Amino acid sequence: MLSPSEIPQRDWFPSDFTFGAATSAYQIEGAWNEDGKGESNWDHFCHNHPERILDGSNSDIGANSYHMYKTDVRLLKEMGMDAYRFSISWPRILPKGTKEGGINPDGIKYYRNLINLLLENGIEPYVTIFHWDVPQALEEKYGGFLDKSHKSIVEDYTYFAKVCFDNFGDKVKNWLTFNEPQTFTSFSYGTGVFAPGRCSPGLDCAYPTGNSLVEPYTAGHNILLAHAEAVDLYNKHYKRDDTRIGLAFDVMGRVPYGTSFLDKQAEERSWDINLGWFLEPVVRGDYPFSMRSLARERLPFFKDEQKEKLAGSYNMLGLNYYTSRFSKNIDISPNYSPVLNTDDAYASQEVNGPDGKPIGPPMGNPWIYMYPEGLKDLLMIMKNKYGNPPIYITENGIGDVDTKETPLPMEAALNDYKRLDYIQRHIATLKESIDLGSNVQGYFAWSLLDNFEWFAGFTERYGIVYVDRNNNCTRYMKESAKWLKEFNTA
Amino acid sequence: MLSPSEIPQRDWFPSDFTFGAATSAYQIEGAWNEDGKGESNWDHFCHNHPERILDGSNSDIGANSYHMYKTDVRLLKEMGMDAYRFSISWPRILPKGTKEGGINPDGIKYYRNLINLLLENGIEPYVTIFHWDVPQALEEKYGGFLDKSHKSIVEDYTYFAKVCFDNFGDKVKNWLTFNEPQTFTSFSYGTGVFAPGRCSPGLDCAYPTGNSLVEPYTAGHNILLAHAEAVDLYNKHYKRDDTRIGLAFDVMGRVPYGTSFLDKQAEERSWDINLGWFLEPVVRGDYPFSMRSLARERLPFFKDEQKEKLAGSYNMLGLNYYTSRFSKNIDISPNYSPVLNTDDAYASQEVNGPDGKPIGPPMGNPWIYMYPEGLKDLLMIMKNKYGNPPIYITENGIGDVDTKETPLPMEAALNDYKRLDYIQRHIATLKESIDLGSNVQGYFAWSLLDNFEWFAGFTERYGIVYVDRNNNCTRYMKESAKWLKEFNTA
Ligand SMILES: O=[N+]([O-])c1ccc(S[C@@H]2O[C@H](CO)[C@@H](O)[C@H](O)[C@H]2O)cc1
Ligand SMILES: O=[N+]([O-])c1ccc(S[C@@H]2O[C@H](CO)[C@@H](O)[C@H](O)[C@H]2O)cc1
Repeated sequence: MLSPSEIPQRDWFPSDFTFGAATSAYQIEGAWNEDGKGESNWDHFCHNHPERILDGSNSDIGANSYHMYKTDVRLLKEMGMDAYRFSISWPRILPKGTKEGGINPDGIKYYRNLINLLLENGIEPYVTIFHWDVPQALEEKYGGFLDKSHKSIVEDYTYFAKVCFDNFGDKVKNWLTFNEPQTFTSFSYGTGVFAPGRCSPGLDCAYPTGNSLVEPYTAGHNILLAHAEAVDLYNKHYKRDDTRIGLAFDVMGRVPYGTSFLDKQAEERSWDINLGWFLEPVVRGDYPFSMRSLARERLPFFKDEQKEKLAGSYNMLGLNYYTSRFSKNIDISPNYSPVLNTDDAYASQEVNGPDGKPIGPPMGNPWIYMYPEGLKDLLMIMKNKYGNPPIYITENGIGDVDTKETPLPMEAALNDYKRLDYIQRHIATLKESIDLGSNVQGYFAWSLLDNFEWFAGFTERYGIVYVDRNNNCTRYMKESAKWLKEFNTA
Repeated sequence: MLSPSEIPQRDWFPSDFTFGAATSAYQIEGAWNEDGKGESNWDHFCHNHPERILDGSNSDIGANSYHMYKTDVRLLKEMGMDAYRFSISWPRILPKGTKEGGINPDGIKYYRNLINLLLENGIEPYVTIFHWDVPQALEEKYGGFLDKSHKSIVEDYTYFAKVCFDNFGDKVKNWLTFNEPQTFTSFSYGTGVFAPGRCSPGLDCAYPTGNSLVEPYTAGHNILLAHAEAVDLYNKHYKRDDTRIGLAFDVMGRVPYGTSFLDKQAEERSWDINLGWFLEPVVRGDYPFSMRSLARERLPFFKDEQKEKLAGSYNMLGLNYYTSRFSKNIDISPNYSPVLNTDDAYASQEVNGPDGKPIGPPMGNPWIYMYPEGLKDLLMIMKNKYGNPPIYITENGIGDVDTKETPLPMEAALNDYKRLDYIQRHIATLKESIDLGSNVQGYFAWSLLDNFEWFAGFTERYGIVYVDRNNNCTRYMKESAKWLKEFNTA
């Protein structure tokens, strides 16, 4: 428990610093088939394979923010947030996913109203163009980001970005092309736990007929090409002195398992395959050496024209930080054979150190362990190794477990002191990091709202605002939310 | 030019610290076919391909130390040296290279007399068992260290090692199984510049029917297996509290070419492929990750019983230091394709930095540039990453160029102030390194005598003592030698 002289204060951090909360379309919008919205990959996945989501639920309603957005802004204003990060639904804007299919007027209106309302209350909008919701039409036509032609998906995504620039560019000054490329590719086509549900034969997912060692890279390579085409388009027709564009990386901190230098090497291969995978190409135009040396031919190459577009394609970078892991070395030998794309790093990511203890206290769900130190390590790598570009912690928080056999009574849910302590500790390390020369610019608490947690369904509540599903999704502030309120209000 | 107060004094190092000079059998011995000595790979190479040595010479006489050894010890005593490092001629001991062939009595006698004489003058002998001189009989029988079975050469070397332990074990308290494995394998089977003269088709060497991307590793792997087997035998039937055994690595310091982090990575792959190649295996029982990930299947795997034998097989380690290089990154791509085994490091070793200036001033020959800092960097890596074992700089010095076109007059030859300066500087860094916690134990000036410089023939003089080839190889102390004399006597 933090002492008083230790609780973050707003006068720490300059006036520029922005504080806000974040959400993602499919996770909170609901109205999956209303006002012309086209079906998405997740609509498709949840409806055809509820056994694949922990509690057999879907997000046909989610937090119902499509109809309750006005309330969301109200809560944001009341908390005194500076910004709000949300994503746009590709299929709600382009039902068929293509330029051919046409632009859905109702989709444009919804985001238009939200953006205007946000700005009216002094809340700066940070827009995530793509947050895993792929138009099923594009998925059936060519597998989406699996597009073997590496063209279709790029042209389509680009247009989708264009439409967004065309209708929201005048009000939006902060764009994020993609969210968590690594999580998306590794989970959708590696362990098949996400959206499509594909994985290598022998593995356990809905469609075990893919190749966990190849598809994640194929998809990731297309995303990168798409990113480039998009930023090139943004900089040539929409960029303004006061507007910025980038993308957000998912990343866990990596600490050497033991004292051996072999683990130090394992740690580096880990940062490389998790963060470097997508970060290095947007900064220098190619993948990390370790990956090219290990994944070999399974990692596509970029033409020279592509290398140019990629390198330096951002004005800011988003970082989604939740935990860390101990990286333990795995030697190269004729025995060991990678199974998942992530095993190409020749290192196991342990939760418990050699002393049998967890890297940090368990926050409740099956993977979040508190280790704010890891967020400092990350900010120092961005500063000393990667040009120290503007950083935004676009995601950070924990998920309070709430199941059938172990229901979370509302009163407990609102007294999320564990979440409060977590948020505060990380905010503090940013103040530390800034003084250490980090170029961090803002912090977004992940989940303004309790919502659909992908394959976890509604078994976890990540919001700072509670959402009562038993009474038409009416929201209530938790202590974390209340603390954030006085923090921005003091 | 080095000022006084900066010039190293003997009282700077502990009384424990040892100082000496070094040589190698083929390079000085001579009497290539006397008293039953068997033909070696170099006898064979020089006699059949005089065009492959700069001045078309051989070492049939060399410094004729086989007949003048008594004089060599005298010089050593006069200089007040603590030790003398020399190597034994495998074919002079085992004419046919095998146990079957028998032991040559005269060969035993020569080394026996030398060792006794050395000890009589208080000079401790550091014996290098193998210094590139492979019996031609084995070379012809199965290609020597190219032995595809990874059995014959290991078995024959071990016996050779045994014979040495049997006849000199009682007097010798310091053994070195191999000398510069890297230089030997890379030059003999990589560039084909050494002994056998083998290289890949497409390259230029005596026998371009080999494979520069494989044979060096094959030979290196056998050497390692051989080393392990020799030390195991030593430790079980010969080791004594006061006796030690190890090997000597050739190694150039590596400095990042530029500021990009990519060069830092290139630097590490360089230390790895140069030093790590043989060092890591004797310290932890296996080649470094980088190499296994880059040379792939071209680098043989060690059994488990072999990993155990290899790990820890040494009580001390020898280091041969001459210069350093800037390591410049090379990306993996469909264009670049390694040709030489050393290319597997994906890094060019530049002599001049980004500013067009050499890493250090030139010492005369085609490759020695003065960079004492590199030695410090090397001793720090040994101290911090590899267990900080007792280290001996078994080689260090420069080569005064003396050709037919630009001959070096004896007067200039003796006034080797450039060498003296160079020797003094490195001895100082040793003192700096000790103060930084290095476990260095002694220093050996490379070349007590001017001698045959392999493919360079007699175009370079490395000795601290001059050898007049026009007057029966009579020796004269150069200024460097004289300085070393007063250094040890104060
Ligand atoms: O180990 N894991 O199973 C896992 C690791 C990272 C993430 S990223 C993060 O996961 C949140 C919780 O599932 C979700 O709300 C956001 O959309 C995402 O950015 C998801 C799941
Ligand atoms: O790049 N090169 O040309 C080169 C580098 C290192 C060495 S090692 C050293 O080379 C000396 C002169 O070639 C010789 O006297 C000794 O036997 C060896 O230890 C030989 C040649």
